[PDB]
Amino acid sequence: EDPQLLVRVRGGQLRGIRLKAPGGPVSAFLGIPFAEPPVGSRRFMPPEPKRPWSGVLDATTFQNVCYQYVDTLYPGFEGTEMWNPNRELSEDCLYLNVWTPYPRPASPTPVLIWIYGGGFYSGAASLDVYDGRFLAQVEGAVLVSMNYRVGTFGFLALPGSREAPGNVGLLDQRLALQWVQENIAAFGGDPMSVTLFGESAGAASVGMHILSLPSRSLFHRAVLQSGTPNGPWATVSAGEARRRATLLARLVGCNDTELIACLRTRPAQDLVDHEWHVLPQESIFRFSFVPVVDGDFLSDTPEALINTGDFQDLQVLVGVVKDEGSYFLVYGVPGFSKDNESLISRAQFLAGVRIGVPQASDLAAEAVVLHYTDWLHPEDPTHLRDAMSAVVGDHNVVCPVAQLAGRLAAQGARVYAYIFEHRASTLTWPLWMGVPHGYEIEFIFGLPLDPSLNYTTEERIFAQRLMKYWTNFARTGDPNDPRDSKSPQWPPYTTAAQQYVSLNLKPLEVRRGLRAQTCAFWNRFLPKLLSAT
Amino acid sequence: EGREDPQLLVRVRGGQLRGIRLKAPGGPVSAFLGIPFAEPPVGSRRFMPPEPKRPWSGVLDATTFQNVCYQYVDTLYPGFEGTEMWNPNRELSEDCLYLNVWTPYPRPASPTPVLIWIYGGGFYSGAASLDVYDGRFLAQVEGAVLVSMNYRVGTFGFLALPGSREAPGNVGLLDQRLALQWVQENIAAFGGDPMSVTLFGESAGAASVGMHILSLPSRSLFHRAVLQSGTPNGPWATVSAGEARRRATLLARLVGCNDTELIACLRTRPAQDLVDHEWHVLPQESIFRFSFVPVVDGDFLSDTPEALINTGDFQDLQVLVGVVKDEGSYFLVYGVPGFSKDNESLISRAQFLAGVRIGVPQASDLAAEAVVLHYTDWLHPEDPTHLRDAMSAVVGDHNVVCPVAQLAGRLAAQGARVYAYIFEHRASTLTWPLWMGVPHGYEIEFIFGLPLDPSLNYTTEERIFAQRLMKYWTNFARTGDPNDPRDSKSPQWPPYTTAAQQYVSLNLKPLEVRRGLRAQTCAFWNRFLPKLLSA
Ligand SMILES: CCN1CCN(C2CCN(C(=O)COc3ccc(-c4ccccc4)cc3)CC2)CC1
Ligand SMILES: CCN1CCN(C2CCN(C(=O)COc3ccc(-c4ccccc4)cc3)CC2)CC1
Repeated sequence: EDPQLLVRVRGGQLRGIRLKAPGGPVSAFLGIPFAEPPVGSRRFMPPEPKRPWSGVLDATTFQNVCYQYVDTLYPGFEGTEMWNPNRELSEDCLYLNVWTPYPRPASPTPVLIWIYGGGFYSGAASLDVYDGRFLAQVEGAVLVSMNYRVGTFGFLALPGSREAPGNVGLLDQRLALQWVQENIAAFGGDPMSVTLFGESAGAASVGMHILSLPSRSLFHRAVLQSGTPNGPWATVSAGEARRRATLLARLVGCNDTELIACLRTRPAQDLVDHEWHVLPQESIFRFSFVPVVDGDFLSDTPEALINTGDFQDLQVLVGVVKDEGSYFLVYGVPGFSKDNESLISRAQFLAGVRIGVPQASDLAAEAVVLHYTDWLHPEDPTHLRDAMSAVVGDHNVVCPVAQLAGRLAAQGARVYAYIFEHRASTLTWPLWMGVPHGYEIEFIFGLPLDPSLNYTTEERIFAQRLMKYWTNFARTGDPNDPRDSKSPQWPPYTTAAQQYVSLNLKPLEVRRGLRAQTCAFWNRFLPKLLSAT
Repeated sequence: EGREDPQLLVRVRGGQLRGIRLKAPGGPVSAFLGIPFAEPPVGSRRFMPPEPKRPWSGVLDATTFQNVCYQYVDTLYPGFEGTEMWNPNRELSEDCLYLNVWTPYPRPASPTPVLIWIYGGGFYSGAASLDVYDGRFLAQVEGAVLVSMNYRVGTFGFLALPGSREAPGNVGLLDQRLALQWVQENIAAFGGDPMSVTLFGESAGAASVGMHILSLPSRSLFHRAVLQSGTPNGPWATVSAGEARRRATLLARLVGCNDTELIACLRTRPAQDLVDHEWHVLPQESIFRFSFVPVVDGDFLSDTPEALINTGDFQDLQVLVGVVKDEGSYFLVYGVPGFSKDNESLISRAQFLAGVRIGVPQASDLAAEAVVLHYTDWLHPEDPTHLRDAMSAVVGDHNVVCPVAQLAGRLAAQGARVYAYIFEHRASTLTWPLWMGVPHGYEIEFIFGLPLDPSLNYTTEERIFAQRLMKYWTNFARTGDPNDPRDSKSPQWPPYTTAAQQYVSLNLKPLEVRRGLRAQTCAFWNRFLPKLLSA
């Protein structure tokens, strides 16, 4: 009976488990409930705080994954399976996990809260790549991660209605944040030093907590990895949210009250089965149910809020991987596949752009094609394929990120920017995809320190650097070592110098302008093109 | 006769000529200057097509340059070499349709290739008698026969009331053609080969050449062509009949004037009256825009140049084309606020936006912003030096480089053999400020070989450079290949193809082959922006 593995939170007692990490043991408390199960009548509803419990609750295993669509494009393929649920699915899923060093921290410790991604339709805190044992052991951090409702269960909304107000998936996150404030001190964590970090839909979520005032009192620093609250995919309007909900209802056999009633009486899979068939266009990087501009959680559009927000005492770390768009091409764009080199014609390229940019008018689409064409080699299938990836990557991530970083820096925020350019030696996706969306994560969480995963010895050294950057940023709001000299230093991103760094096997290198001319095209011109048409 | 130089006496279809023996650095040449090739386009013949010169009696003196065609004269920088060198160096008059001939002294044994120069000047100015068009160097050093003609400019050359009898338009181009016909009939008398005639010209002259390529009756008067910093396609080289009709009618009103009655009244006006008003009819505040230019009349030009270059067959055509490095800089000091030759012309972003509207006068607010955003340096969007050099590039790319790029592209794709160059050497003798780099028209003095004249204070390297280019141009006229067959040691100048898009740098250093002429940027101007003005 290890007293290190025993903790009293406000809801009662927990029994953690001692886990072996390469450099030593860590105390893990997995599967802690922070909310009443959002089941039956609580479907589509805001989460309620967990009722106290008797005795000692067993917090030694990962709990269920929020009911969600499971990918099927490449059954058995490791590259896809690493993102699929690794526990049983259930609407009863609102549990969070906690890692601390072993022994428990003597002094109050910085808290890292991970918010996973998955297009707001998938994901789980129990995936191996989110294993928080390495950060807790090496950097002496307290890591926290929560499940939150995805898909219809988390973001289906009939705006203005009482029984489906929307954004409950975000409120799931917010409640887990409140839990950390109220309870993390018992784990040796410092609630006055909470750093949110997430990836993809997770990064966008972190961003929405930045833009929602009630959330702001629950953290001190933020990290957005390859995702933003602004951009074409992270949010929908109230009108469009109301449209998709009513269509899904129709697709399953269903006054707002009475319509949501019928949906509550439907097996979880019946909703998921029709989840993807409510999208207005054929598209990639588009997600049926996502956060909504409701005037509540989001008082206005993210664009509006980032444009007029005071970010005076905020510190943020943002970045992208080298190939943000490649992953999405094999999931809808004809000509692409993980199994060949996906060399495409110029014709396929024009077609894919209508899919990568479902919003674009004919003129706007052609403007994209003409901008991304290599007029020295306009027919070269390699360039066209690599260009199709860039259109998607830049439209959906890089330039949304560049825009956000610009607005934040300009309006008083402290900003550090990176680009991640190392491809894992263990990667199973083809070489033409390069460094796909999501594959910085395993390095930040320090999995290469696990010798069994067959990572190269250089990657282990690389992973330790990144863990240092992230945790130094968590401790201080500055990823730079307060002990290291020549390197050189990671400088703040500013609207003037626009400096960012490259994260790879080679030392930090400072560059300037994050695809500036291309993002000028996406962020300044094309909007004018659909604001006149 | 009796005591004249027997090499300086020559007969042509219209009578006898007395040429003059001229000194060049390397020896003598024969010059026959001021040869009339048309009846004076005066009185009732104003705005009318040229009638061939009626034969004369006796020996016409052909030893000095004749009158310069009536035209506006630059007054922006009085007493400044940079402007004076382009200004008329003879008397202005409507009686101006004469041409000039240089030949080796003595005239050559076998018939020699003929070069015909067509001067530029925005179709509103120019003269074949300018020092920079001196054909004595090409004749002496390369053994070439060099011809240059005066052609009517401004209203006298291009004012059109399309469909009318008394003002059909393009008469300025018909002057050029008549001179080409004159060469076909008479140049043999000078030892020139009428079967090997190469046209070459700059700016509005290069455009003119392109028009002769695209006009059938002219195609039988030459065999090869060179276009320097100009094209018949593009925004300034032509106008619609409707537009020409409007500009003509407006000018009439501005001086106090049924097409017949209107033209008749214009013919009663002093020549200076017309010049004093021709600039006041431009639809906008603009640079690199000229009031009276070739019109698409459906006659000389059966259709728009863009149309004809896109559909025409050019298999049997060989053409040499190119640009200078800073095509647009010259034009900024002539109407973009913030620019001058006497300061560094560092401008603000606001002035850049304003300049774009003047340099792209036919653009919407959207089109204009697209230009600005395309040409902005987003790492330094406020940097005045980058904004200044961007304004030059916008004007340069829109008016010359991308029209030339389009032209080379279409011609190569449709059978033509195309050679492409960029000229990057700034004359050490240049009096324009350094920020202008290599401006519009300052390759010419090197092509004509002026550096070979020791009294002009060029560097020795420039003298070798000039000789090298004279070889390129004359080799091309001689063979349809600027390369020297004898010399394979030197780097070759490859034809421009759609595939490789090869072209050469022309400077003090040896030939360097590059690929794509503003490929990305010209995709913007030639593919995107047109389809933006389709909305
Ligand atoms: C956290 C990092 N993650 C996020 C994204 N990554 C992949 C997974 C799936 N993606 C899609 O766009 C799904 O598209 C579709 C489209 C259609 C259907 C479908 C639905 C019903 C019937 C048939 C097909 C399913 C998925 C993006 C790329 C994996 C790693
Ligand atoms: C053969 C190579 N050439 C071609 C062009 N080069 C210069 C000369 C003048 N340019 C103009 O656009 C004139 O503009 C204007 C605008 C307005 C007025 C004006 C008219 C009436 C009253 C006041 C001003 C005059 C000229 C272009 C750049 C010189 C060498």
